[PDB]
Amino acid sequence: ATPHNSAQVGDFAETVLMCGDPLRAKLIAETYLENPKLVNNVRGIQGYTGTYKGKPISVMGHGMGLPSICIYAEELYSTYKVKTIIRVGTCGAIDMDIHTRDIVIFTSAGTNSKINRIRFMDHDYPATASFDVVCALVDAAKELNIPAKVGKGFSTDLFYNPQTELAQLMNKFHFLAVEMESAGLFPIADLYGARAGCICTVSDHILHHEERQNSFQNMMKIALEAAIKL
Amino acid sequence: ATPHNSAQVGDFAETVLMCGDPLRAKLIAETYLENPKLVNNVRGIQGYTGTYKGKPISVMGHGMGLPSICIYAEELYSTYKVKTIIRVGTCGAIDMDIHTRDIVIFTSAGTNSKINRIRFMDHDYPATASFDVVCALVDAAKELNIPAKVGKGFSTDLFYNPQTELAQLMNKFHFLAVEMESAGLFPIADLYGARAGCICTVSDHILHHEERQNSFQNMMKIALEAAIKL
Amino acid sequence: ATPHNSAQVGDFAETVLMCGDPLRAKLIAETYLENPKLVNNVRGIQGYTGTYKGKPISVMGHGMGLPSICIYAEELYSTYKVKTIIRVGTCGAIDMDIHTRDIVIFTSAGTNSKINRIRFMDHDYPATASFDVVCALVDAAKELNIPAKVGKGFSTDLFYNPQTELAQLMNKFHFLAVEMESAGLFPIADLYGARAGCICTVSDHILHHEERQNSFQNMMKIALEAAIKL
Amino acid sequence: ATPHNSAQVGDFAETVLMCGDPLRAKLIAETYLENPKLVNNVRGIQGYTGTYKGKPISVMGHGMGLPSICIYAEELYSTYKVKTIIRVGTCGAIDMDIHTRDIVIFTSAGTNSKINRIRFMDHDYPATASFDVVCALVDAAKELNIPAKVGKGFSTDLFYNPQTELAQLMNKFHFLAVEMESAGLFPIADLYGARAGCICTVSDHILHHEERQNSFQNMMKIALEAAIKL
Amino acid sequence: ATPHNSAQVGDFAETVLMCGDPLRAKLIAETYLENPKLVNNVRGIQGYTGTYKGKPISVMGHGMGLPSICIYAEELYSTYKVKTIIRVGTCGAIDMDIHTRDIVIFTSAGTNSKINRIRFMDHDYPATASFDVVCALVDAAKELNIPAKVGKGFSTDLFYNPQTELAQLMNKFHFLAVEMESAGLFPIADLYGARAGCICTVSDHILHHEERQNSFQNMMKIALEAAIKL
Amino acid sequence: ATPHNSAQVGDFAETVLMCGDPLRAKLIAETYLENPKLVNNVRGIQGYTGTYKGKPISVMGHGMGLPSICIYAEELYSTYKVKTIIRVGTCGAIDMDIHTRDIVIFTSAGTNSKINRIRFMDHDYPATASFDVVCALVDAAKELNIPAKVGKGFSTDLFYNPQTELAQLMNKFHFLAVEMESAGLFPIADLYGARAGCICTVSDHILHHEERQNSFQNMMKIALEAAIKL
Ligand SMILES: O=c1[nH]cnc2c1ncn2[C@H]1C[C@H](O)[C@@H](CO)O1
Ligand SMILES: O=c1[nH]cnc2c1ncn2[C@H]1C[C@H](O)[C@@H](CO)O1
Ligand SMILES: O=c1[nH]cnc2c1ncn2[C@H]1C[C@H](O)[C@@H](CO)O1
Ligand SMILES: O=c1[nH]cnc2c1ncn2[C@H]1C[C@H](O)[C@@H](CO)O1
Ligand SMILES: O=c1[nH]cnc2c1ncn2[C@H]1C[C@H](O)[C@@H](CO)O1
Ligand SMILES: O=c1[nH]cnc2c1ncn2[C@H]1C[C@H](O)[C@@H](CO)O1
Repeated sequence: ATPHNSAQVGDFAETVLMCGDPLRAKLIAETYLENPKLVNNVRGIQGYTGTYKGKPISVMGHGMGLPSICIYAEELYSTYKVKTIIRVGTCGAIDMDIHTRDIVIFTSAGTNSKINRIRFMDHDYPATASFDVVCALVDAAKELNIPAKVGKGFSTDLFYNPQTELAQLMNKFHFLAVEMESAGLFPIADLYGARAGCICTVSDHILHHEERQNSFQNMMKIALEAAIKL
Repeated sequence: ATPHNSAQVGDFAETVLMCGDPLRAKLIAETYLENPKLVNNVRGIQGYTGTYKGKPISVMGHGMGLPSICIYAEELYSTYKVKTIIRVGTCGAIDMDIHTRDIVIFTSAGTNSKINRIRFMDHDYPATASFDVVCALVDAAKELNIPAKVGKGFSTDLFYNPQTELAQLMNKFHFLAVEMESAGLFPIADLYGARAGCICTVSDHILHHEERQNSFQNMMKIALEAAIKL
Repeated sequence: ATPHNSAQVGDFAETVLMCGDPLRAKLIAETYLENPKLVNNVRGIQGYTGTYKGKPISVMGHGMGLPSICIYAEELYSTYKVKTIIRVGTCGAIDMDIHTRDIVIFTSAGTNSKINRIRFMDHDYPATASFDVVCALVDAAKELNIPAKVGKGFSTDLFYNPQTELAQLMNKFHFLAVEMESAGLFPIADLYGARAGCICTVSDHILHHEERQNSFQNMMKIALEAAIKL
Repeated sequence: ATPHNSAQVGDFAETVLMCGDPLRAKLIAETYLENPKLVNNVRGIQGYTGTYKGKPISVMGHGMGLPSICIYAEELYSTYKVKTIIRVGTCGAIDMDIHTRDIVIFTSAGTNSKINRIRFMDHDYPATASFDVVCALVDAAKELNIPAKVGKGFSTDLFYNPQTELAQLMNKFHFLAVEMESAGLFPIADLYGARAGCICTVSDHILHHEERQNSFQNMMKIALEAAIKL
Repeated sequence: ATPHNSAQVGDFAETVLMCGDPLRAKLIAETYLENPKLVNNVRGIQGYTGTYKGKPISVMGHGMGLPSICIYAEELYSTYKVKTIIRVGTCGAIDMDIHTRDIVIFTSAGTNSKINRIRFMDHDYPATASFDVVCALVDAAKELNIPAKVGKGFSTDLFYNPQTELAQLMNKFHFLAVEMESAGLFPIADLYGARAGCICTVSDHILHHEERQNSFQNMMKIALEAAIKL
Repeated sequence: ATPHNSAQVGDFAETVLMCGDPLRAKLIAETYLENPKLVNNVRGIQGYTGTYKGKPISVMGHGMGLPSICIYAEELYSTYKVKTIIRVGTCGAIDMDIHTRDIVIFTSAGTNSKINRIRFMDHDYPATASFDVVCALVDAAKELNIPAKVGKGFSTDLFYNPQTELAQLMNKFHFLAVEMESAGLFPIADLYGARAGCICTVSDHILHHEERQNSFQNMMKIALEAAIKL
């Protein structure tokens, strides 16, 4: 159907969970979904569709970086008529009060990318997560009683950031963590009148040096339960 | 104490409601607060402090524009040790599905201002409202059962915007309304580890031409009740 | 007539003096004008119109910041057919050779705002004061024999500026003082084929720590006399 | 060794061919290399190392987008001491004189990304391919007598570009094709005193609508032969 | 003494008139100066020094463009201790009310160059002509009774401007004419605590199609007389 | 024919060598060309046309800076139907491994100018030298067996650069030298479907302090021989 997806309209559920690592998306499909079927593996992206508690749901990788997730997200909403995309994954803590293994739910994401300025006449677009998804993710966290921090995320274009002062500036403004897709995902969902959200498990801290499965599995429970709520 | 506030530390409540119109802040203090006392009138800003349901609360004008509310907000958090600032006021609808008299709760605010780029090393800062305040405002709206739309706001530097195409671009991305302070307020609260939020009543629509008291009074109920919740 | 002015065309004189502080504009109207009449008090802006030496003249507040004065200035030229706007007020000295209580006449104003780049296809717009107004202000200063410094001003969006190095950079380039409106005012006057100028009394120095009525009253004499000359 | 590579220093050859599609890198390793060994499959990236005409050589995917290839390229030069990286892949024709199935060798790449401005104090960095690699690629093309077009490439952050006029602007300036990594790759090689180049087969034209294996296999011959020359 | 000037400190007068055309500077030195001596001809720049009404004065070419005049102006103030530089020359009318052969005195100059943003922390620097020089030029014009228009100039980096809409935008904001140096000259003078100004004769109109010696000679009279006044 | 060229179509050869210094272009015409004829001296630009080894060739100055060479280059390609322009001249070494008297051939040029962003919708245009000209220049260097360094150049708008850190940043990225025109020249050639290149002799090093005729004459041999090859 598309240059990056061999599946046809209907092969994907209206709700898709996406992580950067394709092997992780496969693991997720084999571990949490019932009767998972590979609906798209163009570029080894591992796109699956199965069911969770009887409801249809798809999991697929989205590569690293805004440009990558932008291709997939726009194709999903536009062609496969997906309604909700929840980015699930890892991130790097910024805030001194955030620690490795913590789970973070993004209210929004800042970025050093130029993409949003391009789509928004060179102004400040607030890459905001859909309030419905933020609420579903937080309620799930409350119902499951899993501690989660809610706040600003930062989607960097530079994993290895030359601007070494940025980290501290972000800590001062209390950005929770850093990943590489949210800022791109959120605006695309707005454009298509759809929904997007993000939840991550801190795999490491960037301002200092600091069982990792429990954290990840807990995050998955939240994302999955929130998917059912939506 | 400051160049724009004659009051002393302690004269302001930890929660302050702010609107652009100083005469409106006076009206609010005389109408909803018990035993309101003028604590600051430098520049006729009408800063009052009284009580709502027994709890301390202050209301004060903040002028129009990011530069203005930036002066007041930073002085409040920094010097008067304020903890929560809720901007209450009017705005201009953008989205075709938003109508005059609707009440809007900002999850965040975009802007054509350069302020945030200055504070954030020329990158994209997501001026996001404090999740606590967004939730308090939404719960209040639910408890009072007052219909309210939650979503992106836009803080413009140009009430009379030369870029006439922007309005439609914003409608496409589904920005709810336009005001002139939120984008400045939110980041300052982050810097001080404090909280900020915004709720507005649409006084007019910018994409087409379309009792106004009820809407305003309803918005006030939400803001006041949410203040108690925080 | 407008969202920020209740007055009707003709209520304002062709020459309007504006300061940020509305209470100051009221003081000015009561102190220097004969038979002052409140023609607009929307948002407590204190818009008055009286006469000076028999000629019609109006005084009105303009709030703090480019966004604010932009609303008022554009409405004045456009709707109320005003011809000349002279910003009168206070500012913060930058140049080491400028001292508190000095009077400064802006030839132009630089800015960290994005407004002019928005109106000028992202290029460098030289926010220049109208030569007629600069001359009238300087002749008035010469005729009254009141020492006044003429030169560059700077309109900041950030009263509390994060970029602490800027102050010294500006001293090196010899910017006289800092305020928050001139850069916005001047271009709007150009667009409407009208005139704008600015004169301020240094209320404090930003690079070091350093009767204030005389300075202010002297500035008023210059502005008033210059208004008659125009 | 790194967050995206499980291999150890020495597992990679000093010359690495990279394409976006991981399944393509696997195909390449199985088709053109002798005794290929999987040295890194973190995130299913398919990193192989075998030999071509007796010389060591590695092939690995790099995902789509500058942010992605930036992570891999910097890790390769920095940690695995790689010396030459040749991006091999597909692209979209821009120039009216370029047709589907044509092979293009980039002299350099333009971009709408902000990455290089971040690394280069907000100025214009000319993402240029290493002259050694351009020459090796062109000589290989001449020796094999395979028609190839040499010129400017463009690395976009937006596969689905909102700025629809850009395509024509690029045709006017004669940009050959569009991909999503070169502009990021080239500067990183400069920083590490290493080499980078790019050769692509046009899989489609973006300005109009227009056996594909021959073109791809021919491109591979050029890249492989050029690798031996370096 | 410098890479672009063979003269030594003292060879130049404290006041230097500069035009783009070196042959014009030679003509000026031979026509208006008494006992002109070639003090610098590096790059055929035609730097002369003679006397006007007994006072020392130098004339020298400055090439076309901000980068060019920036080299010369900075060397003059810095090394040759020059105090005043008056750019004399031609320009292209923008404003519909300005006609070919009109004489224009710049109060300031806007620009599409990036130079000033580089020197001014990426903010808006108002390239303003020294008030002393503007006054001297205008008084000279009044005393000689030669009609001259005073206002904004524009220093373009692109004589052949791709942005064809800019011309009309500038007419709307009432920019008088276009040249290629003023915006660069003015800030350099500020930095050195020196003075700079500009006066030009419109050689053509850019918005429509419309003895040229009289205009030029009149401009020279003004510049020369103003030089004596300074 | 043009505002800067008195010559008529046909007076210029299809290949033109340009240097900043007009006196240098004259020297070149008198030293290396047979029967040189002055075809254009507007602004003392010294435009000559003669023959080298029987083939027509022109030499002309282009002033200093992108704005200057942009005027000349565009007029040459557009009006005088020139096909190839080779900038010949001096530059300042950046890279620690480059020494005074070295000859450098630009593959491309970076810049702090805004010109290319203006012509390229505010994106990153890679000012790249025409591959044909780079090859001709390098082959000539090889055939003449004259050591020459090939790589990135940098065209600055500020000979006296305020950003003192830039020099080191450029050394880190291995920019060879600095001049003031290449970045402007290359894109113009692309637009006209013509060719441009650059070769310079390092006249000094900017990072430290370090017969100059031999170097210059050698560079000329390369440029001249390369002209014949094209
Ligand atoms: O610390 C991090 N910085 C940037 N990205 C991170 C970090 N931790 C996890 N990620 C995510 C972003 C990409 O999807 C990938 C980069 O390793 O994994
Ligand atoms: O439509 C609007 N555009 C911009 N600002 C608006 C609009 N409606 C209300 N406001 C707010 C922003 C300022 O505080 C003031 C401008 O009239 O009132
Ligand atoms: O020092 C100053 N910085 C910025 N603005 C100033 C300063 N002094 C006076 N002002 C003016 C600008 C605004 O109108 C208001 C800010 O206090 O008063
Ligand atoms: O036409 C294209 N536009 C952008 N990227 C392209 C095009 N054709 C191939 N590519 C490359 C860039 C990415 O690596 C991926 C996008 O499909 O494949
Ligand atoms: O119309 C014009 N546009 C740009 N520059 C102009 C114009 N008229 C005169 N000039 C000046 C600027 C340069 O010094 C040179 C360009 O021809 O002469
Ligand atoms: O070191 C240099 N910096 C900038 N430009 C240079 C340098 N060396 C030579 N040039 C060239 C650029 C201009 O054409 C002129 C400046 O002196 O000569």
